[PDB]
Amino acid sequence: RQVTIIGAGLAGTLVARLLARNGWQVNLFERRPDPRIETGARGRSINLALAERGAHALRLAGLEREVLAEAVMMRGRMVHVPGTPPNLQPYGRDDSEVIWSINRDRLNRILLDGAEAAGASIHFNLGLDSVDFARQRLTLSNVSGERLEKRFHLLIGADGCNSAVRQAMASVVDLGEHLETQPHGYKELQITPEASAQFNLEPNALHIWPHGDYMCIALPNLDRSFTVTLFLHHQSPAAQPASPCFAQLVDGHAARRFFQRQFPDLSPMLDSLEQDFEHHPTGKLATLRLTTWHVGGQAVLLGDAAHPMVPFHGQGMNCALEDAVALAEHLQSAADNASALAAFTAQRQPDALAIQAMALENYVEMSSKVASPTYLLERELGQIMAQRQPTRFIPRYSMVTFSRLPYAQAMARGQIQEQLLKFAVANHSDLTSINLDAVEHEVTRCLPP
Ligand SMILES: Cc1cc2nc3c(=O)[nH]c(=O)nc-3n(C[C@H](O)[C@H](O)[C@H](O)COP(=O)(O)OP(=O)(O)OC[C@H]3O[C@@H](n4cnc5c(N)ncnc54)[C@H](O)[C@@H]3O)c2cc1C
Ligand SMILES: COc1ccc(S(=O)(=O)Nc2nc(-c3cccc([N+](=O)[O-])c3)cs2)cc1OC
Ligand SMILES: Nc1ccccc1C(=O)C[C@H](N)C(=O)O
Repeated sequence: RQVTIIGAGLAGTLVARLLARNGWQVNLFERRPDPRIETGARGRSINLALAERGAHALRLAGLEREVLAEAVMMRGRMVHVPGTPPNLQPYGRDDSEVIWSINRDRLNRILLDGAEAAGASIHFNLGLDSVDFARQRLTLSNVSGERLEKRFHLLIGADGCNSAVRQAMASVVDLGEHLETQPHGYKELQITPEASAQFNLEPNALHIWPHGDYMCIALPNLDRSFTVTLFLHHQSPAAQPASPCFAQLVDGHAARRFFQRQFPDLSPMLDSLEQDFEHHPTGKLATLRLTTWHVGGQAVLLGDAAHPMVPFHGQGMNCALEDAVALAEHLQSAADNASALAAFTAQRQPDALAIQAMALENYVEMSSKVASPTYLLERELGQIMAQRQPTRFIPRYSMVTFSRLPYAQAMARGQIQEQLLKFAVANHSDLTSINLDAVEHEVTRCLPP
């Protein structure tokens, strides 16, 4: 039937295309101006990691080829630690599995074009303000001030981590929200193609410079430049009041000092550091959990609107595209919007909750320069079991990243798997001491195919 979608980011535009193909009258409203008009700007140039999960959703929409055409392939993770040979941990035990680096703005344009080619009407320069649920009315506003009321039948809030739809819903039901804040902010920097080729930075990998309480990440672009993200506390905790934070970094020069002392091997590749640091705003992170994502058959949330998460597993978009697929499936196969929205929430909620936890946990893996003898021993054993039983023992990263297993099933399995490894490894100094066959027997006993 009819649907009104608020937000033409990743979730909203994908879901609009799918509803529009399956014969829905679709209207998508977007606060921002159409980004497809050509200008003299270079842009923000944000990079996102697209995994098998998200790529699959795009495959379902018939958009995979177009998106992949502009993606840079990442074959492994490259971990840079000073006084160390930058070691490339490939993705898998083979190299069929990959992660793609796609420019966020390219992706969005592909998506918009795909939304319209399916029949969706997109309306830019219009932000949701309010929602009258009793009288089924929407109020939008344009920056020039004016207001515009539209009726609606189904409302889809795909309007991002500060969703106004979610906010409107909260006015009329209790969403049981729990906000968990992240002490890290982030800041976007760049490594130019000039700098990139000079340092022989491998373009075809994900780069990370771990630093404990803070770290940098780098995904590459078609032009061989890299987009770089610094995760750092906003403020130093009470305990260690001298530790690095954004507060102490009060201009490019303090920032350059910070980088030259703490990231000596990364700093010389960051030519425009001072500029980037003063102009680009410091971003905030948070995990937000809701018990309910819908109001009867009137309104549902998906993507970041429904479940903001920390970026540490690189799965936010991947999850959002997955949500879009699931929502359209439900809306299509259900007796009514009510059944469809409930059914959607019941399916996707557990998965949102699972990746939200896994992303929070992923921080410390990425962040520690030297892993502990325990984690390293477990990881060694886990690879060995992964070779011997690829139907049963699949490392959690791979379940999440390189597979389509529901996020919750990944979590549940990684729970059993890690338990297995922990007990196998305790009171052992290294693999010498561990009988592999006994461990394989336990893997087989404990983990269903
Ligand atoms: C630093 C950082 C790094 C990340 N890296 C990755 C990664 O590597 N891989 C990955 O999969 N995910 C990553 N993510 C997360 C990912 O970007 C998000 O989960 C994804 O963008 C969510 O998509 P969405 O459609 O639900 O929300 P959005 O993409 O934010 O889209 C909502 C759309 O909302 C429109 N909008 C907002 N408010 C209104 C309004 N009031 N009225 C009308 N329209 C509105 C927005 O302007 C936009 O058009 C990262 C996030 C951050 C912060
Ligand atoms: C909470 O912690 C864990 C949670 C889950 C697992 S697991 O069950 O999924 N098993 C395993 N994953 C790997 C693995 C292998 C190769 C590279 C990577 N990698 O992310 O770079 C991981 C090795 S063992 C292990 C854990 O270890 C502490
Ligand atoms: N894009 C990101 C942004 C911030 C933090 C991590 C990422 C990742 O790429 C996740 C990757 N799969 C990882 O295991 O570290």
